[PDB]
Amino acid sequence: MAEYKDNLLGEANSFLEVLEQVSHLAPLDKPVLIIGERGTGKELIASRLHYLSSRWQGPFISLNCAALNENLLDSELFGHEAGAFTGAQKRHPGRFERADGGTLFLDELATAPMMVQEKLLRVIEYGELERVGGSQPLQVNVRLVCATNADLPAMVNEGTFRADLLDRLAFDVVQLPPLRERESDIMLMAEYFAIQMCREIKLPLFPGFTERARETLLNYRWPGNIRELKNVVERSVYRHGTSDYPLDDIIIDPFKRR
DNA sequence: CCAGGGCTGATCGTGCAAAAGTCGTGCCAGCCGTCT
Ligand SMILES: Nc1ncnc2c1ncn2[C@@H]1O[C@H](COP(=O)(O)OP(=O)(O)O)[C@@H](O)[C@H]1O
Repeated sequence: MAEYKDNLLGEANSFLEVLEQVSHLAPLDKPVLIIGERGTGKELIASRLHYLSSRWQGPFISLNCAALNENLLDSELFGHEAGAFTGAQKRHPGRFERADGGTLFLDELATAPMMVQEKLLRVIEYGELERVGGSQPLQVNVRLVCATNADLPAMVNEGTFRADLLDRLAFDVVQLPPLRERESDIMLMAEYFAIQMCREIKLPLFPGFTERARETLLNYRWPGNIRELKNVVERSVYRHGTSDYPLDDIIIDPFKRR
């Protein structure tokens, strides 16, 4: 029941809500999903579901479902008790076996390949996985949480991603709102970042913010968000490179040439 | 004076696979027994 807390940083009255919705499902062991756009602050949330569960005792391995080897998929996922180096006592590890009693994080689910998608399937609800070799398969108790920024329904129409896997996985999908829509925690997010930032670049103390600064930073549709705010602020700050006069200028894109 | 961290050394490991070798049986050439 212990709470990690970390950096909730939400003053949205909709991030509050976001925290509230996930909290109810934290105890739950059902498959879940997390959906975010290019700038959504979702990695913390996957941890905030498992951080808040009874099985908070469990290990929280989270694989990157996009980078696995096509060829080693069978081995990587399951693993083979015989290990290596002959009569060696060292046993093979495994993917799904190394997450019993703890939440498993799957990322880039939409991007995950057809071989991976078919391979998932059949292990999601059955609970039995058999390592290459042998005649015995052992049930694992593993909690599926999936984070994706891509739109699943469109993928289903295309046929690129199997429809059944998506349907079976996550009864409830958490909704994350874009930053242009928070619109409120920027005064707060922006300072927090900048405050960190001052010690990473080794300044003492923030100068302060011009009103204009805040006219620009409110006023913009912020394409691929949050992370975006950090970048707009972190650069702009190191840019300025001092602590006499307050911060006066922020650049949205360091592309434009001048 | 007692507990925590580092580091060295002590310990466990008789097989998998690649190429050379043998195996059995067939194909064909050359000698020899016998009838016409
Ligand atoms: N509520 C928050 N509190 C603190 N930091 C946040 C929050 N939301 C976003 N961030 C910052 O923005 C980044 C979000 O990246 P991430 O969630 O990994 O993107 P994605 O979910 O698209 O992979 C993090 O590195 C984090 O520092």
